[PDB]
Amino acid sequence: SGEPREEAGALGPAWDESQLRSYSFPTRPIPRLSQSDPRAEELIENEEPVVLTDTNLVYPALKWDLEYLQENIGNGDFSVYSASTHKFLYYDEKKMANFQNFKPRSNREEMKFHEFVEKLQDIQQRGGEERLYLQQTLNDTVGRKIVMDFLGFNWNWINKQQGKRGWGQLTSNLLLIGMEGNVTPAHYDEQQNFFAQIKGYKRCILFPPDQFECLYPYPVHHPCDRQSQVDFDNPDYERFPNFQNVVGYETVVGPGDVLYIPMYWWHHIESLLNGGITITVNFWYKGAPTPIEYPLKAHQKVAIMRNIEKMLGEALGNPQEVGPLLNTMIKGRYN
Amino acid sequence: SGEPREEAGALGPAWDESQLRSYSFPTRPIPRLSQSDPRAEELIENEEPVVLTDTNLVYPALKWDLEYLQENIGNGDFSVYSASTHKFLYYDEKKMANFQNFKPRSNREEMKFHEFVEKLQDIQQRGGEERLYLQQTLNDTVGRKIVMDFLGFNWNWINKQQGKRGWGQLTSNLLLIGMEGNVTPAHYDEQQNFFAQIKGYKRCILFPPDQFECLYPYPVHHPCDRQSQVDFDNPDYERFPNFQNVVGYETVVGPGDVLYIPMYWWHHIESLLNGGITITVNFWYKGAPTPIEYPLKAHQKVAIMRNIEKMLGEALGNPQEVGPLLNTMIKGRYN
Ligand SMILES: [Fe+2]
Ligand SMILES: [Fe+2]
Repeated sequence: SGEPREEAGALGPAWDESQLRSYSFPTRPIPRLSQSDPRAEELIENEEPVVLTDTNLVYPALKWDLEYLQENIGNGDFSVYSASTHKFLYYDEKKMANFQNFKPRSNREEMKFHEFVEKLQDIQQRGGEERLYLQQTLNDTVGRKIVMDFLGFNWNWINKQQGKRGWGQLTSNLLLIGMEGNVTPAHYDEQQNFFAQIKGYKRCILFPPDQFECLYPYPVHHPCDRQSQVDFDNPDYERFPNFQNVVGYETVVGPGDVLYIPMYWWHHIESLLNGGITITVNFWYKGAPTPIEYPLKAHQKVAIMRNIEKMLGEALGNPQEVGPLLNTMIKGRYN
Repeated sequence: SGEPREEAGALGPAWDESQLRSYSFPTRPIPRLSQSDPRAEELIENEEPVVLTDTNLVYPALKWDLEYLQENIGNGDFSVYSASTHKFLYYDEKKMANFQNFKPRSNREEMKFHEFVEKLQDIQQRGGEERLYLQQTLNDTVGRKIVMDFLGFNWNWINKQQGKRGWGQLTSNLLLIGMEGNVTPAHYDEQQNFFAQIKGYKRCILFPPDQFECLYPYPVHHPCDRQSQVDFDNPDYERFPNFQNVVGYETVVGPGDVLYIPMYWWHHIESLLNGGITITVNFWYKGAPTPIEYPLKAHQKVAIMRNIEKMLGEALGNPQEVGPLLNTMIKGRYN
């Protein structure tokens, strides 16, 4: 992640090591480049991450904070997630029927922005362990002023990018507001992503698709599909031996930086400790349609594994049988 | 060495007897165990060899081959050794001044990886007797990708091991790439060693320190110090009668296996014939510091003999006098 950058006007270090959580694996830096740099386009075209420092993608939102947002976003309701710890356990509600024993670890809740702002205060007053994360799409369903800021994003840049990479439609666009210390555990998404930081700092640790064997994702039919089964804060090396070979790409993004997270790449995101609240807006695009050229890329093998798991759960008429069948196929035959 | 192991997926025998060279002495198997097995720690603590089959020590390098390496290791220069035969005659350049008559039998040469890859091809095209061996330390002086693979080694395992055995610092870390048929003649090293096989198969024949009398190492001041004077392919029983009593410990290591070669143990290493190129990475640690408890271990007597030879060469002001003086001390007095 490197030596903390110095803020303009001698305001000092943007952050210091004591704000970063400690992990068991090594990491090297993600390149930090200007969007006009030919190396930045090269990295994106080859689907490798890059932090673009001067896109002006969310320029108007740089002034956003809780006051400004509460006072201009509207009286609509927002999805707020809460967790007993720093780690947010998200899950797919639609898959809970496949695992009756799964007990949810995170709760969503609809509330008004000021209610969110107020619940935030208390947790700071008492200092409880509870944490929250607000997540909402940028529609026209929000305040007029927020809509103007939104219209002011650099759509020229991102649209051009979307066009040259061959990506599909902008599938999702989320505003995220979190508390210092918040951590979104490692997982991968099937879409291309531009992560635009707005307020505060977030440490992003990415792992290429070829580390599948070291990250142990949950069964595709499980509510936590696409998330790593390993507890980064207490890795169980007996159940997940290859987590000892994992190597990541790291960076700390701040106001104005845009991080490109290529599709299928794992990412672990954390809001720096004692760094104040964080605000980010993500942009997701469907990747480009498959051209079959060999040798296959790692993410294409991951896609094949996901498909085999899905087909099996349908053919057997019950996802709980997938594992027993796979083991039967392999033992004494391929292992 | 036992019955050749069968590779997963019915790919057949990993190797067959016809690939092993024939020798005049008998050998028994080195234990092949899991690193979680209590017997494996017992063997290492008592300084006996063991092949650990599941450490994941060099997991990321299992994908390495010439293409991958040439294309990612860099444009630096590598030490390549060549030999007219299958046996590589290594020597200590600094001791050549003690034996003016010593004429080197192996040559080193600095070249770029693709140059190494190309010279390799020719020797296969023409089928010459010439052979090569590439040897290089794993620094940061190598390509970025190779550095990531390297960072992905299971440092947690080896460091823990280094800690519990009381060993000193990791003194050396070498990458070795050789040709089928290559043989490194018997010799001992003064450091602890973990030999991690990556590609291809190597037959390793070890001899405990107490076989000193049957292996006849060269005089300590000679360029071939620590190497056996006996030609394993044509033992001279008149000059080395006790080579008829030698008994070894043997094993064939393959991708994923890690062989512990305790300090002072002799080892003879050969790349299976018609087995393709071999790749290995070795790790060397200084042994633990001497605690003097009796009865002395064999390697401690070897250390004493080496010291007497060294002191004598200094006291007499010339290493060539060591032998005449030792004979004078012994004849009609201790023999
Ligand atoms: Fe994500
Ligand atoms: Fe050696």
